[PDB]
Amino acid sequence: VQMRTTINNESPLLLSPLYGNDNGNGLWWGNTLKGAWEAIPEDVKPYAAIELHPAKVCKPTSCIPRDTKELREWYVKMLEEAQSLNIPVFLVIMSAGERNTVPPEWLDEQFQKYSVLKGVLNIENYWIYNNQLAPHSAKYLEVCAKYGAHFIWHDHEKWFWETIMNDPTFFEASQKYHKNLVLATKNTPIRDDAGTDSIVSGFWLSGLCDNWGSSTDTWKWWEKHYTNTFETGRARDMRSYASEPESMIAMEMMNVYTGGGTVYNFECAAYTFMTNDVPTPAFTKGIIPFFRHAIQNPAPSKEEVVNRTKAVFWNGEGRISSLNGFYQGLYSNDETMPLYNNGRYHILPVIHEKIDKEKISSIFPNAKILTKNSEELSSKVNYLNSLYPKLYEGDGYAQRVGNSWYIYNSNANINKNQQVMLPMYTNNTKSLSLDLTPHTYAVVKENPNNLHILLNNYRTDKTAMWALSGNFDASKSWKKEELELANWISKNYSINPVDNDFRTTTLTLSGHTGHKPQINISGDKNHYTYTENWDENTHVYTITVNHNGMVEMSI
Repeated sequence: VQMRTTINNESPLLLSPLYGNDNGNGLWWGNTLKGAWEAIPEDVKPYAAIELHPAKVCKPTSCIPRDTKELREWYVKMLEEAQSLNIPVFLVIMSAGERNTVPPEWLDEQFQKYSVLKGVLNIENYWIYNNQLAPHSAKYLEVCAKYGAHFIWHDHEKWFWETIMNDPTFFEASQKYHKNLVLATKNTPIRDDAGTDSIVSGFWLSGLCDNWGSSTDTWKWWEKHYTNTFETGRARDMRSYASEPESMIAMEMMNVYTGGGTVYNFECAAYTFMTNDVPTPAFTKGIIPFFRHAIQNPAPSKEEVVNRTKAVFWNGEGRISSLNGFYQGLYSNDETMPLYNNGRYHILPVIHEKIDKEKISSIFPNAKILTKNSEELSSKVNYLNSLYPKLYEGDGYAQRVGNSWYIYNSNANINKNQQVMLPMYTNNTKSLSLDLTPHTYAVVKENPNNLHILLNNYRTDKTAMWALSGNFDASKSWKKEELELANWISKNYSINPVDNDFRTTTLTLSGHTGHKPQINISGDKNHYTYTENWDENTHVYTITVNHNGMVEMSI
């Protein structure tokens, strides 16, 4: 059977979600299916699909998809509309512990009837686990495999993922139907961010799913009690989910991309996608630019990830869920939030206990296998440092990925700059330094005879939204107050974004071989300025870029 969607490093997948209303045209946030697909740029469409979440159609609880006549009617309504418009869709059929979801036979019928039906999603169970979720998922995965479709499971936490893959039914189904399975993170619950990346990407490296990825959830900002950027002492509300910096959404995608991930999903869609069929700046200037990067520059392949791996942690003699400082001193000081401090070790794979040690040796013949009982963990950092050399200086995040550096400022909600000094691997220049304000990322690619540099620091000022009068408490999710916020977004944030405050990224090329570089530079229109400086004696070129948005250069 031919796959309904081609998903791999050369063909990643962007999911954009719509939500059922038990009223009106059947969709929340003023959106339509036609408008959702209109929002997807033409170059992105071959690598995109629309997620259909029944949301308020579900009864008794919004978003919990208990099988009902109204649920099936809604799925069919949306399938009919998508088929008429040739829009690729995935249905959310499992969430939040629901045991009585649509029958596999019903899903089988829908695959037969609708060529636009590309697969299904199970989303969010870490707070409401039960022993039916893994077996039910296994049965739906089998149906997916019959039709060349994908089963996409978004979930989180070390103990949780350990538990799922210990299920004999799901472990067996994963081994058979890995082609049709995508396992993915969902960092809403502000715990275990580093461990979850390690385990989920570890499943992919272990051959249990052919793709992994993420649901990048701006509700984390609300969970943290954060408000306007850098602000303390204000009560959280729904405006918090519209307050994670736009470029920081892209930095979360970078963690997935550089780890070999290939599937990207997002919440909360009022901020991250569209309201009233008007796409948001977080979508157009945050998610889309990074996803375009991922289309144009394939992520590391499985074999590239295997070959750069110097050590793995195997859960076979005690599990990573029982080592709650593991990532301290290595690359995450704070597993409640997604940003990494250090790129030196990449994402360190965690291999599940159900994979035999002999199999690990087979997959990673050159890697050290660490376990909880490894003597070396008595000096964990020194030992891993003996395997992964130090590649740069400074306090920013930098990761070497083939012939590129992937870089960001790792401060989520503290207004402090970071610097990196990056040795270079070609004689285009000897070293490259960056001074980066918060919510700035960079990618530097070394071609044989030029450097290509991407900068992006896009962050709108959220002050206006936070200044509004009204009740926007999260208790009004799925109610009129939430729609008021969505309406305001469509007329303020999305059409007059407050994005004219520029911040400075300073790029210094030391030992740039020839004479004054002649730069080729472009960027978001009206959103950058720059000054150049060349020292002919020291062969140092400096470009000072003042920007709020994307800037690209070839040197």
